Amino acid sequence: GSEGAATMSHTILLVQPTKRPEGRTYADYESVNECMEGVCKMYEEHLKRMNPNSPSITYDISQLFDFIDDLADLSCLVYRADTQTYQPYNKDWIKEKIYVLLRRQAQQAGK
Repeated sequence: GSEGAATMSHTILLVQPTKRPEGRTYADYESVNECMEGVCKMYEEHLKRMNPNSPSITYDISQLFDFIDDLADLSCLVYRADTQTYQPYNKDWIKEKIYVLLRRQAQQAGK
């Protein structure tokens, strides 16, 4: 039961390895971190196969981005209630959030 309150934004996650339309797909999330999550996953899943025992996986956060480059171009849409609009960012912006997404994901503070 119980029901408080909490508002979030609508982020969009897409992936573009090549130029062809067949391969690129978009997703939807609530938080920015989550959005990025879909990205990191890309690697994780790709790691799983490589690391079976890997219960939680583990690798260089930079080595993960080594796969983001291979792609054609990674982008993300951030919704700013400010003007209720979506700003098309670059992969770098994602390569940054993701990293930070792993920062908090760990501990950081834990409020």
